[PDB]
Amino acid sequence: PTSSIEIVLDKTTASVGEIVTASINIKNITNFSGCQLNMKYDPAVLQPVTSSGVAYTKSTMPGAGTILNSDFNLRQVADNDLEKGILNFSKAYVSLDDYRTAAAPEQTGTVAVVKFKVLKEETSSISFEDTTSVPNAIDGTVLFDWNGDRIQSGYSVIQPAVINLDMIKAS
Ligand SMILES: [Cl-]
Ligand SMILES: [Cl-]
Ligand SMILES: [Cl-]
Repeated sequence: PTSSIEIVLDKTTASVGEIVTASINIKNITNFSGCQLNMKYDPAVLQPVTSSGVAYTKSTMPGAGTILNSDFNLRQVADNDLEKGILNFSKAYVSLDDYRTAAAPEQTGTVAVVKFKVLKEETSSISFEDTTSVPNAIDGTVLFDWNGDRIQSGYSVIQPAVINLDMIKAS
């Protein structure tokens, strides 16, 4: 019965050069159809890379998750500031009439994945953040329902995800 979006890492600790996979997971978001998210990371410490290993550019979209994967004319766009460590992206179904008719809303799952290469062994956070670009954000998140309306209330935003609180580093 708790509704949430969370940044979930596959690793708590990661050595230099390792990949840390950040899964953006929703739970119990009624009639979910899409989102706009604004993620922040420290670009001295982590570098976003595709599932093929290639560095994100200013336009690279996060990787696919386990939901938002159906042929409802998905619209995906990203704008990333790699110097500041900001990933702003939107992923949403457009063919909403058809999605509603299928009557099987994607309320729980991984909306997207962002992989990060560890540049430096330092405790660091992957967060969602409010931004002047997204006046409707709730802690950097905008969730949509299958009528195309924002889901304006009733969910937690569980973030930041922290890597390397503990480190394998002799000291
Ligand atoms: Cl679907
Ligand atoms: Cl909102
Ligand atoms: Cl929202």
